[PDB]
Amino acid sequence: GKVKVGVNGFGRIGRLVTRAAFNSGKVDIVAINDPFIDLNYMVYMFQYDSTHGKFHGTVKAENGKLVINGNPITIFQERDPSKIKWGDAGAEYVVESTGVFTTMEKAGAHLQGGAKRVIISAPSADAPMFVMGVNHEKYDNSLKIISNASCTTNCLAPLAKVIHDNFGIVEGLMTTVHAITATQKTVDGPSGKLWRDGRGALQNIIPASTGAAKAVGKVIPELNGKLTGMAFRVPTANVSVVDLTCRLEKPAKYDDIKKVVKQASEGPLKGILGYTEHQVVSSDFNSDTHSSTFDAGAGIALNDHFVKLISWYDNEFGYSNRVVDLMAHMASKE
Amino acid sequence: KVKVGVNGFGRIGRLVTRAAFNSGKVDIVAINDPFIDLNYMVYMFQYDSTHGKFHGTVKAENGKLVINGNPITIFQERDPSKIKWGDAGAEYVVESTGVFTTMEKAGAHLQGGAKRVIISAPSADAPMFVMGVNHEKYDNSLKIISNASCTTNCLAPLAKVIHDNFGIVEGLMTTVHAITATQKTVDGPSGKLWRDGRGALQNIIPASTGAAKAVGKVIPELNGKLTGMAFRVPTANVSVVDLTCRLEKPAKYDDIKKVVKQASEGPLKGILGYTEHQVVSSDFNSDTHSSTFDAGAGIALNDHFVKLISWYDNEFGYSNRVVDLMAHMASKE
Amino acid sequence: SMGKVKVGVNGFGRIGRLVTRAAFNSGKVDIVAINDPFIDLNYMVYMFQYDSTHGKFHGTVKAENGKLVINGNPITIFQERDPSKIKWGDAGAEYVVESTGVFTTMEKAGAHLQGGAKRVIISAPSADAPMFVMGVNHEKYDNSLKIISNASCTTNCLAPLAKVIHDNFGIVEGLMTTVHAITATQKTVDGPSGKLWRDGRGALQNIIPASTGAAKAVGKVIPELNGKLTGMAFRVPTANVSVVDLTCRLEKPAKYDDIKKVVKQASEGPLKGILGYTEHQVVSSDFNSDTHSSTFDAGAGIALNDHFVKLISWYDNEFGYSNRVVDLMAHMASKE
Amino acid sequence: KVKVGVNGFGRIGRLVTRAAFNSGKVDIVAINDPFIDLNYMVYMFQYDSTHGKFHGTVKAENGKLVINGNPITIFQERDPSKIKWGDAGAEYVVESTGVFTTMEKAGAHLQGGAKRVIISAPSADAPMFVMGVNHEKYDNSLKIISNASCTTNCLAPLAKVIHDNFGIVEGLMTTVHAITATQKTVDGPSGKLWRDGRGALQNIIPASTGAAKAVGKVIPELNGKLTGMAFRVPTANVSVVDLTCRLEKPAKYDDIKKVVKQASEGPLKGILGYTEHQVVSSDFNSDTHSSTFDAGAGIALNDHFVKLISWYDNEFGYSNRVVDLMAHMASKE
Ligand SMILES: NC(=O)c1ccc[n+]([C@@H]2O[C@H](COP(=O)([O-])OP(=O)(O)OC[C@H]3O[C@@H](n4cnc5c(N)ncnc54)[C@H](O)[C@@H]3O)[C@@H](O)[C@H]2O)c1
Ligand SMILES: NC(=O)c1ccc[n+]([C@@H]2O[C@H](COP(=O)([O-])OP(=O)(O)OC[C@H]3O[C@@H](n4cnc5c(N)ncnc54)[C@H](O)[C@@H]3O)[C@@H](O)[C@H]2O)c1
Ligand SMILES: NC(=O)c1ccc[n+]([C@H]2O[C@@H](COP(=O)([O-])OP(=O)(O)OC[C@H]3O[C@@H](n4cnc5c(N)ncnc54)[C@H](O)[C@@H]3O)[C@@H](O)[C@@H]2O)c1
Ligand SMILES: NC(=O)c1ccc[n+]([C@H]2O[C@@H](COP(=O)([O-])OP(=O)(O)OC[C@H]3O[C@@H](n4cnc5c(N)ncnc54)[C@H](O)[C@@H]3O)[C@@H](O)[C@H]2O)c1
Ligand SMILES: *[C@](O)([C@H](C)CCc1occc1C)[C@@]1(O)[C@H]2[C@@H](CC[C@@H]2C)[C@H](C)[C@]2(O)OC[C@H](C)C[C@]12O
Ligand SMILES: [Cl-]
Ligand SMILES: [Cl-]
Ligand SMILES: [Cl-]
Ligand SMILES: [Cl-]
Ligand SMILES: [Cl-]
Ligand SMILES: [Zn+2]
Ligand SMILES: [Zn+2]
Ligand SMILES: [Zn+2]
Ligand SMILES: [Zn+2]
Ligand SMILES: [Zn+2]
Ligand SMILES: [Zn+2]
Ligand SMILES: [Zn+2]
Repeated sequence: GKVKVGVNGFGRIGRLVTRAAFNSGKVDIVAINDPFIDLNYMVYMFQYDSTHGKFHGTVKAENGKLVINGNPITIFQERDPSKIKWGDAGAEYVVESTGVFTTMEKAGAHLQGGAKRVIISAPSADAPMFVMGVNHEKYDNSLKIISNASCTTNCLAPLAKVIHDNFGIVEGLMTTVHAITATQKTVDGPSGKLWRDGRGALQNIIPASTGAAKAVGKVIPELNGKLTGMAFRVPTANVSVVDLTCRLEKPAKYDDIKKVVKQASEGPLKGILGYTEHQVVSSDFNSDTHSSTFDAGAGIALNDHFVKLISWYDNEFGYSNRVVDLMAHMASKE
Repeated sequence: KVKVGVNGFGRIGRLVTRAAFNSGKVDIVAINDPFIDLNYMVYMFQYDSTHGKFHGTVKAENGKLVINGNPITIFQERDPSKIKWGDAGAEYVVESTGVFTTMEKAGAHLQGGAKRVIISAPSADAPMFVMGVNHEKYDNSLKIISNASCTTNCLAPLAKVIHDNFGIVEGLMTTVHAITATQKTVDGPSGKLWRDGRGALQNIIPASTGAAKAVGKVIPELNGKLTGMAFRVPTANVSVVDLTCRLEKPAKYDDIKKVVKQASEGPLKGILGYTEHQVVSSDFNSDTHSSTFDAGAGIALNDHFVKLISWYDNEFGYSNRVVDLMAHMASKE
Repeated sequence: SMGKVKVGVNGFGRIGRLVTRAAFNSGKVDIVAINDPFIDLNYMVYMFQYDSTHGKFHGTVKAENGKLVINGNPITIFQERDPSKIKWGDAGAEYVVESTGVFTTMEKAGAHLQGGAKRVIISAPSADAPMFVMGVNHEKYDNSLKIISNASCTTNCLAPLAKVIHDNFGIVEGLMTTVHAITATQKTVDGPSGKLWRDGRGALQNIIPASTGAAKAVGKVIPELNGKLTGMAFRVPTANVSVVDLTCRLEKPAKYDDIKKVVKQASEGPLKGILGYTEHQVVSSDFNSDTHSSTFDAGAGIALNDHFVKLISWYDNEFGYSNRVVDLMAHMASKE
Repeated sequence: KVKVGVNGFGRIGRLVTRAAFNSGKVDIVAINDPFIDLNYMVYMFQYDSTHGKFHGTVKAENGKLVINGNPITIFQERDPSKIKWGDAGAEYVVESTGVFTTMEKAGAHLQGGAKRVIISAPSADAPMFVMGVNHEKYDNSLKIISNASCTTNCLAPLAKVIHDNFGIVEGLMTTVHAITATQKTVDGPSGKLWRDGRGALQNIIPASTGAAKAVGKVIPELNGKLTGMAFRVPTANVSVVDLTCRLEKPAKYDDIKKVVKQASEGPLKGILGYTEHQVVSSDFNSDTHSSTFDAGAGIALNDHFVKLISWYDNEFGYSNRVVDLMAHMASKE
């Protein structure tokens, strides 16, 4: 009954999707491809995690396979995704978590080796994009190549849904203060396409472009063209925050806003959108599996139509859990 | 050159003194700090993790601190009232401690025979200035005055240009702020401000700030039209303001760029910077601007609703302003 | 006569909170009272519940009827600056953990006896109290000793390793560096530290050399090494976990594989839980929340020759030490 | 002044260039990087998170990089053997890419008409030099050489003074070293060196290093008598050496201080520094010494067994030594 899954790119997201799948039992990981991490290295990289701690389970190399909690995983080492024998390994869905194959054309290479469906762990220029709790019911069986959007979109869209559903968003500008990621550099280094992203990640606050707010208008079509934003990368290793400045169509007191977010967090968006009035800081959300946790005490309203709302997200662990949730929902529809 | 005294030799005290000797706009003659003896003052002024070693000379001679060959008198006097300023020849005096922010508690410097007191911080009830915005509203009647905060000094110059040209209907500000001395290394006690106790290396920390409201006190027309909040992040210096605002008259982003650029080259030269370069925070380390507009970092949704980004070295910009203020108060004497 | 000793904690800080956490996790002692004039009851709930380094408390914690209630156990809360005025006896606290950092002499720590505590355990080195390292000299504790010290995090890392090396090969002389995480004594940005100037400098920006008596202290808990060790520290910008680097000359020849064998044997037997052993390609975060006093890193050390070696051992300076405070108190209880 | 080509405009190539223009000791006339276009070189050279904005001018002009008014020929060759150094007039080439560290690979620059190559890293086969210690062993027969590492350049000058005066029987070195470009921001792949893949911001990371053993090549009397290891820690620049050594002759700590201080003022001036100040790592940012002995930080167990501490700006000290080595080579012809 559980869908069998293959992971392309055993990185932060590849490893934590694997970790999430084994922790939740919602899907079964049967194959991993990563040309830059051999089998014995995968054991080490999966077992020890600077951010989320040692894996709670067993991992070893046995008979040329990676065995997680007694479950053997076929390991591939292919640079070219069209050459990965997913079908032979029994992988039905492929998580595409390399960062380099994000178009439907590129991600579609996995169909050549026998995958049935591909879930891109990032925004896509052209794939249908999903955020669990917001538009995952728009998924249908005709969609072989889909995107789970970004961490930032998965934080903003559940909050935006609640605000838009209750009061309407006329227009919104978003900032995300975002943890450093593997794309950044330790010291000033080369990033020919994006100069600021080459600058030393430990030393700097680094402004960066993001399509994450615009993307919310693709997962919530009524908000198409009504949102945009940007990011600052800062020197923390995990956990990020969204700051949405928006104008509301209908007036809302800040306590009205709190009430509808809290109600959504306790009912239909349970496990997706969280709600806190605690005096939280970023490390309080390390390994928190929500997509989005609204911080009641941190936001501020100028008036009943113009507000700044704050939501936290563990950019690694919330998203990884969402990738697994999406695949479980896809499988239920087969 | 007016002759100046400093109460506290903390980051602002030291950096005002540094700015005073580097600019040569004013001239320091006295300092007071109980948690800090003369020999220790030499070391704290000479070496600085953030801004580097002082360019010049500093020594203890005859019980005075001597900077670039200039003797300075050193009080230890635990109570501001008890501060023999006039003795030392301190015309104006900078209140850098920030537990004497009110006008009464900081009136105390008048008791010691000091003429006029520039406070290095927001005040509940004193007249706040920001150079380039409302300093031309200083006349001689004024004693205890405020130079506002670092963040207000970043936000107000940009707000002035944007309001002057397009009108700000309303705005909400975020500052992403480097760590400060009020934060803790590891989770520790901050009983009035619990989030501020949490370890500063490990955390993004949301914080209240009155800086955006305060803009409405130096720019009366923006009173009640701005508020905001902050995030403390684990960098050692240089902060950024993110102002999201709704404009009355429509403005293409290229028009916003044009007016900010004009202002930076003209009347706000030295105060409001303008760049289109692909900058990051450390590029503004020891930059003496109040506010530098980052053209490439900002983003418009439409002609009425825009997000504008401005950098400030929270330590250094402000310190230079406190000196600039005194040079300008000296020309009004 | 004495069963599970009841404990009071003076100073609810990193160590006071994590000793509390260790006591509830291990069950070895019962925390019945806490004193901190800088953290009121509602604030204690928050500071205990959420921890940047070690994560949310796995249990329940709340305030009710003026008590702190942890895992349903009510704890009496005091707010006294002067330790002679804390009513430990009325609250049922028998041993007191003196974890403020400002009462480390037998005379200052002994203030707790005035309010009815029976014994005091100073969570730091002491100029005059008997000092103990679990696994090394705790069996030298006797019930005549009412005020004692559990030494420092660093001494608890070095001593168990120094014991094994000395016992097997003989240490002629040794010099130790500890590369140590930042602590609450340091500053976020350059600020005043009148007696220790370097310690005022910004903790996030700098490597900061600091004196430490931790190596010299090993010669007090292992008398045969008296005057044979000393060392120093560098503070670096990590929030927790530290490492000891011991360079020593050995009396008998020791191949590195022999050193590894005897450490592994000690870690598996008499020093189990105290001294660990690994050959894994570890880094500091791998020991976050690790309860060992000392984990020998086989791959990180290096021998110049059979008599001159550099040995590396990791320690969670918060969590290893806090567990050791609990362990020592339960040992003390067993000897009443 | 000898004319110099720089292969690779990473951190070393950039700071060698900066050292060259700052000191004036050599004339940079060409730079090769296949990966980094001219406009991007301007940006990478002008702005530096660690050392600040370049003190001077830099611009693109007529297809050349122009620094302080000096045009520099820019190449974009993947294959070192194809770089036309001769046509650009580059006599010596600094091989700073990190991937051409053997004599076979480094020697490709000679095919394009370079006369000598200086590898800005340890080499498995090129002779290694440390200025102040064995640079007088350089001779005109040596067409391809190495300037060793930043750590060897720190340890060797201190080891030389101690050995010369007291004799080193045996020594073990630890270096607590700032992060570098080879590390990762979060846990990532490093297949030959698993610990070095782990997040550099989060971790103390132990690493093997031949830097201490290498001292036995530049000081042959110490062959087999020194080794050590490194800890990478989350600071962005400046490192420190901790040398634990047994001495043949007795030495009071105060005798150690005297001989290091004399060395710092005489033959090793500018190379080996000496301080009794209460320094921390940031006090050495942009310091051009190879090695600064920290008198206050070290400790003696006895007259024969000591721990000595010496700071080094791994970037700036080393880059200045590459320039100084080239000036010394130029002095021989
Ligand atoms: N905070 C986050 O990291 C985050 C959150 C949500 C989504 N994502 C997205 O998920 C993707 C991966 O994110 P990440 O942080 O884990 O980066 P990452 O660098 O850790 O992932 C790359 C991994 O895939 C492997 N890989 C690289 N090229 C490959 C190839 N050609 N074939 C197979 N494997 C290859 C890498 O060696 C590495 O193990 C990115 O698109 C990223 O933006 C990231
Ligand atoms: N890595 C470590 O933190 C570590 C490891 C081993 C031992 N120790 C030792 O344990 C002691 C505490 O270490 P720490 O890191 O937790 O420091 P800390 O600052 O976190 O502990 C101080 C706590 O006690 C409270 N306190 C202060 N003065 C008090 C008083 N007069 N009465 C009652 N309570 C008071 C503080 O408000 C604070 O809550 C120190 O001596 C320290 O060196 C610390
Ligand atoms: N001893 C060795 O065997 C060895 C091995 C690897 C690296 N290294 C050396 O690297 C040194 C300096 O490092 P850094 O901190 O400046 O690193 P860096 O990454 O900042 O500089 C490397 C630069 O070389 C450039 N580069 C890469 N390939 C190139 C090519 N084919 N042609 C021209 N340029 C190219 C890159 O653009 C990059 O900017 C030392 O760490 C170390 O000595 C040495
Ligand atoms: N409105 C506000 O936001 C607010 C609130 C409180 C304080 N403050 C002030 O506090 C300062 C913080 O800036 P900082 O970086 O200089 O902090 P800081 O900690 O470095 O400044 C304190 C310095 O003054 C010295 N000092 C302390 N008490 C003193 C006294 N009674 N008399 C004389 N000197 C004393 C300190 O020992 C220290 O050297 C102001 O810049 C300002 O922020 C402002
Ligand atoms: C220094 O820093 C060392 C050698 C890095 C690693 C190391 O430290 C001690 C022992 C080892 C093996 C450098 O690599 C510098 C590099 C950039 C930063 C980095 C820390 C400088 C500028 C360097 O010159 O590159 C050449 C080299 C091998 C050494 C180097 O100094
Ligand atoms: Cl865990
Ligand atoms: Cl309009
Ligand atoms: Cl936990
Ligand atoms: Cl400079
Ligand atoms: Cl002797
Ligand atoms: Zn309305
Ligand atoms: Zn300077
Ligand atoms: Zn004027
Ligand atoms: Zn022997
Ligand atoms: Zn026992
Ligand atoms: Zn001196
Ligand atoms: Zn010479």
